[PDB]
Amino acid sequence: IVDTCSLASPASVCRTKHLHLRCSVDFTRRTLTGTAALTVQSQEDNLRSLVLDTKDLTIEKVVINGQEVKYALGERQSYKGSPMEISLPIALSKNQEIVIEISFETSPKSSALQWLTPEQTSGKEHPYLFSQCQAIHCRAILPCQDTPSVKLTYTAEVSVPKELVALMSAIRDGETPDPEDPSRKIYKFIQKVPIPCYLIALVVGALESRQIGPRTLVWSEKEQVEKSAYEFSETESMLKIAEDLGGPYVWGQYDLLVLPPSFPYGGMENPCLTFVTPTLLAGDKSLSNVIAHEISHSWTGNLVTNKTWDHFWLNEGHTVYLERHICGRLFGEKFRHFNALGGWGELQNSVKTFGETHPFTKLVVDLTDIDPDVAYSSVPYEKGFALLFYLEQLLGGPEIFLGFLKAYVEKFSYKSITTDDWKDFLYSYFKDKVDVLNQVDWNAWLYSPGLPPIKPNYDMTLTNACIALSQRWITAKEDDLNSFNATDLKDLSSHQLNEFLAQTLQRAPLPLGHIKRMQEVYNFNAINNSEIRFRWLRLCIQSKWEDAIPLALKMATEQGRMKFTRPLFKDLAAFDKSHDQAVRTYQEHKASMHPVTAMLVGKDLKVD
Ligand SMILES: Nc1nc(-c2ccc(Cc3ccccc3)cc2)cs1
Ligand SMILES: O=C(CCC(=O)N1CCC[C@H]1C(=O)O)[C@@H]1CCCN1
Ligand SMILES: [Yb+3]
Ligand SMILES: [Yb+3]
Ligand SMILES: [Zn+2]
Repeated sequence: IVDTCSLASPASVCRTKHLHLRCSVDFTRRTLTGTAALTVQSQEDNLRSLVLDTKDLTIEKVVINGQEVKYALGERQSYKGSPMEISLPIALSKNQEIVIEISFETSPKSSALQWLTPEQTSGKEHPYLFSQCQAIHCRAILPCQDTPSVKLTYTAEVSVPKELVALMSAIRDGETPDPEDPSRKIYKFIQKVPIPCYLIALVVGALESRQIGPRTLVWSEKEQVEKSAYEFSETESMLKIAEDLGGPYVWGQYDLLVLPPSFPYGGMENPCLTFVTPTLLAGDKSLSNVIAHEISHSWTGNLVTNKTWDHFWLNEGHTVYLERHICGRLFGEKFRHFNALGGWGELQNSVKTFGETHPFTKLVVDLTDIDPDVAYSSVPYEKGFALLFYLEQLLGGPEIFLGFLKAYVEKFSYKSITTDDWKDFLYSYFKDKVDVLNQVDWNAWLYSPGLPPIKPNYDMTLTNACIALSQRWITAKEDDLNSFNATDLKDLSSHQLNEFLAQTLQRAPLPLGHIKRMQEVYNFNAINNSEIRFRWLRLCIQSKWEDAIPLALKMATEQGRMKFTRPLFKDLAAFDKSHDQAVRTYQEHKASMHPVTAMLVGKDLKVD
């Protein structure tokens, strides 16, 4: 097993046990400056040097046992960054530990970070910083073994402008004035559970908090706090169900932080402090599956971890599985099946997009010379979910399968594993059903591109109305348009309306008169739910309605969640009437976008 995304010494050579980070956030220079003290344990006899990951870091010195030591930065290897070799002052025996203190400064163009000016924030008076380390961006903040095969604890002390607040993926451990500068404050943090370094996270801004359950505060700028608190009020209930399914929650606190609109993801499962998009703020709790997902990662991903990024489906497929069980416990089994079948839809769309032979449609991927950000998609989520949901049905149902899941989490808690570790444990647990397991086409499911070789069984109860209405619009001729009316939607939930649009978007384009009639009768232009609006606006642009152009450009640029921004820009580039405006809008906004999203939209548009 090789981590082909890391340049560092592997876990077979040495392992980081602990990080003590001391740093200062400088908004004038857009740099984090500090010292990273790594406690490293040798796994070999006679260890005399090691190699760390870095990306666009300035190294001031390396100190061991109170003296400076020699080190060298290797040449840059594109998105992997530059290997940093450190010469140890004394040779280590196996299991010996030493502390290496590295003084460093980040680049303003750090791939991990977005720096926001006051005008980019809600409140308009203070700047803002946030990090996004997954997959391999920790190395763009601090030198490390930037591989999920290594887990460490951490403590940190962060100096900020005293008007601001810092938070991390860790338990808050107090705040004091910075004794070396009275315009600044030092915020302290402790992470006592070992974690892969991708889970390190930092935010600095004008943040306020509100308590929403016994172990949860929501944090955001003042303007978003009230709405956040209502939107995520199911959090404690979801935590209780997740503890039922996965075992104890070991992390102490489960806080939420609602980021600025440019956050690239729906959520990031940073331990103690999940980060979420403000595009979840629909006003009705309807997008709370994203919370159920991130909660679930407190078991699958954060406790049991993929050993390399080629086995990312372990993290994500299992988390989707748990997510859908949480939402199933809250709203019913028929709803679990509705969401499962929607996810198969998403998988169809991914596979169609990539093409059925594309190597990024395999469940287990080979990321040798591939930037993980470029590979990222819903495939590991939904092909991974599909595998588990197939297996559930093959092995005697959800209760039985959930017994496996809990046992799996107990077995591999605090470790990092591969697909073969998972499959061996599946065969062991289900030793009395090996004959059923040997019916699975494991080679196709794990290692072949395209749609999986078997589709699970799905209850259709809540899906049927969606399909029916979609088919009415698809088969409608001009003389049928008058028959449609706002009453068509009266018995559809918001999740059903979203699925009606998803079904219809799969058949897009529709005739432009159909799309005009849909606005006339349903007033989808008025709906602010981000999922619904995204789909509706894709429908409109693919169906070549020029009126939708400014609406889609607005949604593409006023938020940055990659799931919405990337396909809106690609649709707008594909419509000749909006093509030049899409490229120009991207160019104008690029410097103020998140660095990952900017890179990806530029790739998508063939721009730069
Ligand atoms: N089609 C498939 N893709 C993957 C996969 C996709 C992306 C990654 C890397 C990654 C993981 C998480 C955030 C950004 C990048 C690793 C694996 C796994 S199965
Ligand atoms: O799984 C999650 C969150 C999932 C996420 O943000 N998704 C899923 C596909 C679309 C995107 C989104 O919801 O915007 C993170 C990504 C880094 C690792 N865990
Ligand atoms: Yb020795
Ligand atoms: Yb007709
Ligand atoms: Zn996830």
